[PDB]
Amino acid sequence: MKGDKIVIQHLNKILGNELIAINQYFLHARMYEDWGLEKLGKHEYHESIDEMKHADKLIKRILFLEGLPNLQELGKLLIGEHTKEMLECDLKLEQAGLPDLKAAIAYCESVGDYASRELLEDILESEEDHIDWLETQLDLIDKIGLENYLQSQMD
Amino acid sequence: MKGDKIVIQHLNKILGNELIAINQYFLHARMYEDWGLEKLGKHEYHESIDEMKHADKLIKRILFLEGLPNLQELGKLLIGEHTKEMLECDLKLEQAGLPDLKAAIAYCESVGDYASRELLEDILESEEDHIDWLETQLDLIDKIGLENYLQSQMD
Amino acid sequence: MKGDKIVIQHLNKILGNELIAINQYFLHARMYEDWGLEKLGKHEYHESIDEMKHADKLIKRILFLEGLPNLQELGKLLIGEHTKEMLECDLKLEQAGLPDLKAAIAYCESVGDYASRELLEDILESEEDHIDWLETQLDLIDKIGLENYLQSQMD
Amino acid sequence: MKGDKIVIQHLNKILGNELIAINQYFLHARMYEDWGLEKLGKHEYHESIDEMKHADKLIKRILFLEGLPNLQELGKLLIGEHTKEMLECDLKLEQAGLPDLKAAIAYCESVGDYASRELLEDILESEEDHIDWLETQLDLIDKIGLENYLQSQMD
Amino acid sequence: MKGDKIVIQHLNKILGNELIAINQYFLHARMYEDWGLEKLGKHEYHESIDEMKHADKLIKRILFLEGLPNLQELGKLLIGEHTKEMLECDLKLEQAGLPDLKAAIAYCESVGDYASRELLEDILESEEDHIDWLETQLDLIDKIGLENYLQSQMD
Amino acid sequence: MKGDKIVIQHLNKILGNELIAINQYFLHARMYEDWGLEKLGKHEYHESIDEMKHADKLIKRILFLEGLPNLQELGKLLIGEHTKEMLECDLKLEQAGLPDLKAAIAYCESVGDYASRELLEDILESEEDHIDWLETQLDLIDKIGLENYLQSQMD
Amino acid sequence: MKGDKIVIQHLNKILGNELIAINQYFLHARMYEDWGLEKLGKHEYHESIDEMKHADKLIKRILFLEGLPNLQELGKLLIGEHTKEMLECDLKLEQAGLPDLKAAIAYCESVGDYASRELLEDILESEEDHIDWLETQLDLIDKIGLENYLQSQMD
Ligand code: HEM
Ligand code: HEM
Ligand code: HEM
Repeated sequence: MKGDKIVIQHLNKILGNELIAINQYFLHARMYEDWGLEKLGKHEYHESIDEMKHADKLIKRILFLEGLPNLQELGKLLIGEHTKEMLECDLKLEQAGLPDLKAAIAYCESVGDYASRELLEDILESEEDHIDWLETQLDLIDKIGLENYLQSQMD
Repeated sequence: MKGDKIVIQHLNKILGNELIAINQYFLHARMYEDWGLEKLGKHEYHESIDEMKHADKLIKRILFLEGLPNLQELGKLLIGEHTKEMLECDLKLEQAGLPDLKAAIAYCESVGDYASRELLEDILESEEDHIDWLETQLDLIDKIGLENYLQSQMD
Repeated sequence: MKGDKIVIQHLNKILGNELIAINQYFLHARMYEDWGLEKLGKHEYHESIDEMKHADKLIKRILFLEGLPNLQELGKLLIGEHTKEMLECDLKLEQAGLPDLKAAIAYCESVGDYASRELLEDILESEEDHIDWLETQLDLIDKIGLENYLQSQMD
Repeated sequence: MKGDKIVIQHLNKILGNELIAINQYFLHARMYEDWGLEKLGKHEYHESIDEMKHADKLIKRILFLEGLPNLQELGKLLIGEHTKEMLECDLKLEQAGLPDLKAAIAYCESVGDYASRELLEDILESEEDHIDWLETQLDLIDKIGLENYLQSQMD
Repeated sequence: MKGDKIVIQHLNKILGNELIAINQYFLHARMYEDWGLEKLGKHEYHESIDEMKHADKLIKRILFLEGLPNLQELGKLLIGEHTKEMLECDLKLEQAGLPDLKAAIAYCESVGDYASRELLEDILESEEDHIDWLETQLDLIDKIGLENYLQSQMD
Repeated sequence: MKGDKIVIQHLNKILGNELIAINQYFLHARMYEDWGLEKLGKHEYHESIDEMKHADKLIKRILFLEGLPNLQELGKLLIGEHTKEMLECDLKLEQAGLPDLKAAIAYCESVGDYASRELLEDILESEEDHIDWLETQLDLIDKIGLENYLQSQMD
Repeated sequence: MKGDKIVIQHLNKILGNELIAINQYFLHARMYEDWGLEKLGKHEYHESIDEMKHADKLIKRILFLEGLPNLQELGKLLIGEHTKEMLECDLKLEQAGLPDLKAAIAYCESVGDYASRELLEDILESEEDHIDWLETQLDLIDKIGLENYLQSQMD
């Protein structure tokens, strides 16, 4: 089925954001498990896999709309060097991708592409859940301290 | 454990090649399923997952050697538009990726990094298996014809 | 027990024929799997294993008759290069092996070695089944075409 | 995939050695069971099956490298007449194949055919285990005597 | 069904041989058990039971052909007094019973009594198996010694 | 099978290092469990068991090569007094045996003792994993503090 | 809990004896399995493991008494060249072990370290059982001969 060109452009932009998130989250997850923080590494790995599933869904939607997925464009990775830094980098990545999803949802509503809007709404809910988790982790770091928090992530 | 810098550079080169393969294979797999070729799409998806696991193993090895994985650089993907074309593109990608693995194995032998050598040997064996599969598919296309071959890829 | 010398000579001749068949069928089976023809490869592998069991049975019979099995002699191998050629080579070998079995059965009747005749009768019944299968495959090739036939051997 | 011609030659030579071992070990196994020595016959049969699997692996590797396996050439078998001679013949045959395997592994190292090196290394370890077993049996014959040794091989 | 009179005579002769075998083998088995050689006694008992089944089959075949089974004639038993002697006696009986079976099979072929020929062929195969076992046991005695051999027959 | 004398010398040196590691790790595990740090005690116990298996494998290889294992010589023991000190002592011991394994692997490659090279390669991989765990533990001590770290080792 | 210094000295001496026994028994077990003597190898392996558990118990007891286990010093190792000689060496080691255990038990009685006496009593009973087994094996060698004895150790 032929889709709207601007809808395909929005889907490609979201796909590029998801591609950035996949690499950033996987590298963060692997650097967490390297330091012995199995809990944080496992959670970041699960979030990365969720990002891969989001990218797969976007690729399927673009292909159904007779568009061309853009896997080539990989943007800047926001990689941190310590646990707090990587948590803030992940939160900033999540926040920076939120306006794009909202704009895509609004445009899909405006031109009557309701299935794409439903898919983007599911993606937006997932991104909001990740944002909530990251903010909760940072607040916990503030409440209990860095050492206690890092101890809680040991196992 | 501190590793050799040149070994880190070789591992980063292989990791970049693996990322290229991941993106190209996932795109080809999802374009196969869109055409109704479930079998070819499933095999391409499995190949992409294997490339993902190779990239994960390389990232783990680089992080163990106190290096910095380079996931930021994504090179040119060889994306095809018809089944024969994308099979040939995958074959070209695999053939181009072989010399880097062999050079990395030779260097690991030279400097005595034997665990990295075993890792790269496993990766090389997997790449050779994929090459064998791709060549078998192309020869089967030449033997039984494109129309017969594409029919067997349904379901 | 001590058997007839000429019976042992006939058994040795059939054993050499079976060894030739083992080698040819195993090579054909392996080059079938390499091309991607799983069905033909599996059937040729099973036929090869049947030839191996026949050779083992002949070795046991020769040993019981206080003779020396002759595994040193390996004659000409009729190795084909394309599927039809392989099938015709196997059929030609199987047809050339038949007169020796019939002559040996007749001789075992002449001198009253009835257990050896029963063994050779079982072997001959198996060889006739292999001939029937090969002829059926060639007739199917001539009936449905080479490309259609090769597609059915993919899986 | 096209491999090195000299690597294919080494693989073919090792395949011929494996075929010789297959024939010799099967004949020895069968003449062991004829004497009532079930244990020695069973172990020789298992060794012959292992040699068959080695030959199969070599055939597959040669086929992958786009070469022609040489099943035609079968060299001299080292057949014994009593148990001690059979064991010494098997040990001599196994020790005469180690230099070929070692040279092939060294050459595969030289030209960077690492998958072939891994295959040859696996079969070399198997041959070394067979040599260990043969030497242990020959030393046990001298430790406990021929009559005591043959009695333990009955059941 | 009315059979051929000479076929009935041959069957009666074979039955008379089978009865002698039954008695001799049962007696040998019982003295083997009495001496404490449970393994040899068990094998001899099984051999006697097999001869018993052969006699039963012969009686059934004679009765089907409207003939009169002759169980009255019991000829001389070859009873031994030590293990080697009774193994040799069994071998002598089994070898002396062979020409009658072969002559009966030849006559059944000549007159066209094919079912009787199949029965006698099965009997002949069994007798050959017993001959093989007896010769193997005697060769084992000559190879490992009487004292070692008898120790293996305790259980 | 007779092996190279220098290869046996290298294996003997590695075996002595393994025995040193066995004794030191067992003592460290016992004092860890004595202080009430069950997790550290359990991991040190498992590491000591792994060292025991390494020593067993080396002894088997030396005996197969017709050499004489040197269990008599046991070198100095790097015994620590506190958790940080014993972790550092274990890391130093593991780093001080790595060059020996690397030199042994290089020599086994040079003279063609490939099975010994594979055994030493497996041992080297195990020692590298132990080094990774020890460095991770020390970095975790630095990250979360000694008091927090020791609390997590209680259960 | 603080214990007597002399009790700790006795425990350390017993621990050194146990370490000597561990090394000697493991080496003897390995060469027993190398020669093909599975029964003797398995029993020596189990005896060695029992010695390891004895040493572990002694280490725990020394650590509980707030002492310092002496794992460093490894004394003479009575290694034999043939089965009879190694059995005599093991018996000599076990017999030389006894007086130290008896003196330690008597001293623990004298100063009222009753738990240590119970531990040493269990160890003494185990050593007495090993002595009984070793003397039984030597008496069996005398009764049935070396060649007959070694045959029973094959499997
Ligand atoms: C640096 C890049 C990537 C790495 C290191 C990576 C790694 C992985 C790993 C280790 C798995 C686990 C496989 C398993 O457990 O069987 C996985 C699963 C998966 N990945 Fe990736 N991946 C990457 C990029 C991508 C991309 C770009 C996509 C899609 C556009 C993708 C799609 C998937 C899917 C669909 C799965 C399976 C999900 C499931 O089984 O439920 N991945 N990946
Ligand atoms: C004198 C020559 C040979 C004899 C008498 C012989 C005999 C046998 C027998 C009796 C079996 C057992 C099959 C079963 O139990 O199902 C067997 C298995 C096998 N043979 Fe041989 N064989 C010979 C040569 C070869 C050769 C030349 C090859 C390959 C080049 C080969 C490859 C195999 C394989 C792959 C198996 C199956 C192993 C398995 O299923 O685990 N054999 N052979
Ligand atoms: C010096 C050379 C040594 C060698 C070659 C050796 C070898 C072994 C082996 C092969 C095992 C079997 C592990 C398993 O089956 O999972 C084992 C277990 C064990 N070893 Fe070591 N060991 C040595 C020294 C020691 C020492 C010095 C001690 C104590 C002071 C010790 C204590 C133990 C214990 C407690 C076990 C567990 C046994 C069980 O769980 O049943 N070992 N050893």
